[PDB]
Amino acid sequence: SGFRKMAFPSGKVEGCMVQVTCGTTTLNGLWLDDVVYCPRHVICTSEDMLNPNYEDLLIRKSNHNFLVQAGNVQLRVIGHSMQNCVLKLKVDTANPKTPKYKFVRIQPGQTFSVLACYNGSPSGVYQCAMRPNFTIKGSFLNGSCGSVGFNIDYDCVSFCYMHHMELPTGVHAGTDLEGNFYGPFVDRQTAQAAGTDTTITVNVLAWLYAAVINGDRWFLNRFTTTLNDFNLVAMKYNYEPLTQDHVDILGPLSAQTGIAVLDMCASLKELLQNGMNGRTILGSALLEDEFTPFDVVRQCS
Amino acid sequence: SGFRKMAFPSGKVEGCMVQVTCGTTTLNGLWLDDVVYCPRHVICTSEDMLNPNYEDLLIRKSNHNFLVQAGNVQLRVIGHSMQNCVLKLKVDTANPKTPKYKFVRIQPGQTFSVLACYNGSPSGVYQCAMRPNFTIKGSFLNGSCGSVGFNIDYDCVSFCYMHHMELPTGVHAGTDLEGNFYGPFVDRQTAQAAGTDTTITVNVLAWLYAAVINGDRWFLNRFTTTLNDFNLVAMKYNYEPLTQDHVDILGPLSAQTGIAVLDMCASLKELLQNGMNGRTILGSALLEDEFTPFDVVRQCSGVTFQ
Ligand SMILES: Oc1cncc(Cl)c1
Ligand SMILES: Oc1cncc(Cl)c1
Ligand code: NA
Repeated sequence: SGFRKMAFPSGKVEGCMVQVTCGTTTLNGLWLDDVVYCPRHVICTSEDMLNPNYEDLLIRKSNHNFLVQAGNVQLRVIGHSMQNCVLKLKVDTANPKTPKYKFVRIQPGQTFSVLACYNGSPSGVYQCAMRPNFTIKGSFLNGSCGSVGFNIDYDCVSFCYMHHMELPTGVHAGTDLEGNFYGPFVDRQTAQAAGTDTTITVNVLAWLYAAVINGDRWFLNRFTTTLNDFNLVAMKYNYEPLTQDHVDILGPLSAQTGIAVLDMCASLKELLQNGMNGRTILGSALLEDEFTPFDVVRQCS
Repeated sequence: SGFRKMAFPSGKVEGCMVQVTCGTTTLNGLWLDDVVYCPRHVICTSEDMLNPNYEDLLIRKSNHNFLVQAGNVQLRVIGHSMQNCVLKLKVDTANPKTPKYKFVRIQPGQTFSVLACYNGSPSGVYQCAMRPNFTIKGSFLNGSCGSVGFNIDYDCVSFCYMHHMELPTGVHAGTDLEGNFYGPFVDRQTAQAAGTDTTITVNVLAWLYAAVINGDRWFLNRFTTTLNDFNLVAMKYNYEPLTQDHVDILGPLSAQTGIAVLDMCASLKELLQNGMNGRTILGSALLEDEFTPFDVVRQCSGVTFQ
């Protein structure tokens, strides 16, 4: 029993965290095989963050301008190239702790674990979701750029995020491990602001199914709803539209509890209208949207 | 910026988790040097669990009755002994991934990370607090017994918890690594219940300081109070008493934000009396009490442990 925002064990990722230094800038890199991946703004000075010309800054660098430190061993760089917004530093030594891994670009509403790091040394691990506005609500201080997000499935680590910057509202933006930003953001110190955030509707429904599974039914009701009527109500609370894809993804949790998806949608509608009335659901006094249908099946019965 | 329930990196502990089987019962063990630590109830059947005599049950078991699996390698048991409620299995091979470590016993209100495991295979990590009633609100399914709680300081893993059992309210109970239970619990299938819990006052205040550090300032007011006056409020709302020791501990946050502790207790006092009035604090409608003062400082400073 119980229900916790659970992260994946971080050990396979700890083994790949290194420190990358260019000039006065130091941040984190991801050492897989003989390549070290880090944000390309490691090569920007103070003067460059407004309108950096990355091709022009990088052509002026040679391999020995990059200091890569793994533990207290120094790694020697033997090549460097840029892919979108990530720098790829070829090093002379393959990481002996390299896990089985792949790179995956995730969709809004997907969750992952974050290993927050500073100076190539891991600080802590926590669970996050990619918000509908393509930001994440993380916990990052100066020096954490290059921290990475991941899932683990059967000892294979799927890397899906690397941290690049904090937006003015205190939320965080980054790229996949191919250097493509999530959302409309750029590695530039320009005025950019996240779109209005919305609640991940399909995750809330899954978290409600999770509450039924741990034995709580107080919020159910005898009503049902059409898909479109539910979406007309839910968008008035800044909830994401719920699609037929979302309905199918919830099929298994529906069957395990015996509550049709559109019936649980009716329950959510009433919860949005009533509030919780001093009760809690899985220990929370708000509707929780950072567990996915997959996460719920993982942690529950 | 940002504030998240944050666990320590679990790598040093992942390398110590092994599966331990004795009969049908199979659970998780902690492998350090040449000893495997696990709950002593691994030797009991469901019949035995109702009124076990552990030394009698243990005098009958022999080394070969303990199947220890470190991943895919079998470890061979060459000895067995019992310290309080944990069983110590001497094994033939020292663990090459043994980190620097200590066994420590924590206090109610202190936090720790839990590496949840199943068949000696780690599956998740999360952050927990020892509640004043000596339970933890974890997330465990069957097969989790033997999972361990820890803190990391510098290079050293401080082991503080190992999971033994779930209570009927859905919360969890365990021992330290020397086998002493947290709270008035016994390792037998009997009628056991968590006592009434209370809220960890010093932790709520720490979390209010984290909110101020992160720009949530709406609950601050012009008022102040005294330790005596506040503690009367705390007892009324089922909060732990606030001691002068607690105030001293909150010092580095009171200075760093400019809000004195009794100044912040004035805010907490109003929050307990008047409610939240529709607003949130750090994205929560509840007053969070599972961040210690050290947790707040360390997350809002940047301390790393390689
Ligand atoms: O470089 C930074 C990355 N993340 C957060 C901050 Cl406040 C700074
Ligand atoms: O054997 C168990 C231990 N802890 C929790 C559960 Cl639900 C079962
Ligand atoms: Na005040």
